[PDB]
Amino acid sequence: GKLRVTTTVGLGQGWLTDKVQEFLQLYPEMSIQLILDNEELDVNMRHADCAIRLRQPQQSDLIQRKLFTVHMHVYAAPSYINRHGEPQSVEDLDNHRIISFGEPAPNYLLDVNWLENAGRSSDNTRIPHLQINSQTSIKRACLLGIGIACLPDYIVGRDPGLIQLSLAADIPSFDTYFCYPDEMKNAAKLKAFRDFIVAKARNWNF
Amino acid sequence: GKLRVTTTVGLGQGWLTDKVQEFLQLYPEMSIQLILDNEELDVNMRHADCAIRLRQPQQSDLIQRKLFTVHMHVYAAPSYINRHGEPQSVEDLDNHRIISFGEPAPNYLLDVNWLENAGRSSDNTRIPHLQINSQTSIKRACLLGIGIACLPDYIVGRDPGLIQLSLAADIPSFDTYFCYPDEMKNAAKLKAFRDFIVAKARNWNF
Repeated sequence: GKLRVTTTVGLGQGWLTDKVQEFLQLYPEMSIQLILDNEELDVNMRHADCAIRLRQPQQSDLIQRKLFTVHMHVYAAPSYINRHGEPQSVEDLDNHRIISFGEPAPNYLLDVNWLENAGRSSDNTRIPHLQINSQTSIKRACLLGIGIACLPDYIVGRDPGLIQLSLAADIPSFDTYFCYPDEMKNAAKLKAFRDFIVAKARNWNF
Repeated sequence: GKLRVTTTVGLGQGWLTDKVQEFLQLYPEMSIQLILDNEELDVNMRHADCAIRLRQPQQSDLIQRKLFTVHMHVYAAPSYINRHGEPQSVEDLDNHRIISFGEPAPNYLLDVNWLENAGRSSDNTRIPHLQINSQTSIKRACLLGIGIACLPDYIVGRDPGLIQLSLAADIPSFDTYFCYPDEMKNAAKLKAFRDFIVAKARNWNF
């Protein structure tokens, strides 16, 4: 039968789709609905059967497990570096083209505009060359050599084709969580998907 | 300066990001914000400066130009066909794994669940093996050989790596439109982007 899984658009497009292929090869009598939303769909309102969240769920009636820690890094394409050079510091970004998410951003999507704010006051941010409210499109724009991007590891992947820039600055990491309502704890379809996702998350050494 | 452009998530990710790279190479003193939303953001409320719509705008105060006609086709990966065979008809889909968008779908996103409904009554739809409310993730799932997908040409592209399936059924085509408020008609930044997008749309023979 059908399991409904909700997560953010970025995590759904960048990581979860490929994991669902691996899952459906193991459980061919299951079907999955991925509901990708940057608004946190209420799992208890039965919009989904489970969720992957980019922050710790605060609802006391959700069973939760930590999955993996996400790191944010700064990237550029070879085709950008070959034309514009490599920035050595956060201050060198003032001479570079930056790509960011823009506003509005979801309140739990941390540091998606980090390149605009890094080393600057909130009233004197960097002017981005491109903004796109889609992490996969920011990766695409970065690969096309439009500019420098700040991206999570689950978007970039193990073989990015991107140079990681060492700007002598740390971007905060955050934890991902699998969560589901107590009503679903005994459903075989949810146990199968939970235990698969927890196993895949532990093996996700980026 | 900054131009804000809104469109659907699918068109933004599948086509417009690559066109914005070409645009920003021509107009390096401009910046772009892409605002990707499947809800039709109101351009007259100044949420954006212009839009690309998948239906004809009904607002009488919007200047509009038809861009291109979009065709929907059915696709499978070589890795799917090599394992499951090729369906020869719409009825053969009953023995196949289908990938669809799911519900809720936006009211202007026509036929994103066509594979569920094709040759069936509304009360006896096909059970999809996978649903994802993201056209780019449906393409990815199709390329991974999860199942058969119905996709627009602007998602698939000229070199899809996908087999187009001839199911002896026509899926309705729809037109795309560029639109902007009359207030913006004289802005140099909007003229540049409009005339570029209109030229790119005419050259988009899929």
